[PDB]
Amino acid sequence: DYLRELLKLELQAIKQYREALEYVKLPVLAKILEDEEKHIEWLETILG
Amino acid sequence: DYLRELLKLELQAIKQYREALEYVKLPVLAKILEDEEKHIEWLETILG
Ligand SMILES: [Mn+2]
Ligand SMILES: [Mn+2]
Ligand SMILES: [Mn+2]
Repeated sequence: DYLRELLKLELQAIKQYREALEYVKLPVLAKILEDEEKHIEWLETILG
Repeated sequence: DYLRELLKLELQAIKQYREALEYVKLPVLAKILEDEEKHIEWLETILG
């Protein structure tokens, strides 16, 4: 369950960073989004 | 305000990931934690 909570937080965050990126095109937001996409891939892998 | 909000989501993730690491000790969690700490630094730069 702690694992599903983490995936929920990453999906939660990916949605907000996308909205931020839409509002202002600061490249560092895209860079963070690439990291978060990796985090989601890793948590999905831990969940099998 | 929207940036402060992303910063808070990173603080929340750092707390949860640290707790998860404390319990299952998977290396990949430590990698994610390193990234989130970087995200915090980047956002703090943008902010005050
Ligand atoms: Mn929003
Ligand atoms: Mn993350
Ligand atoms: Mn992050």
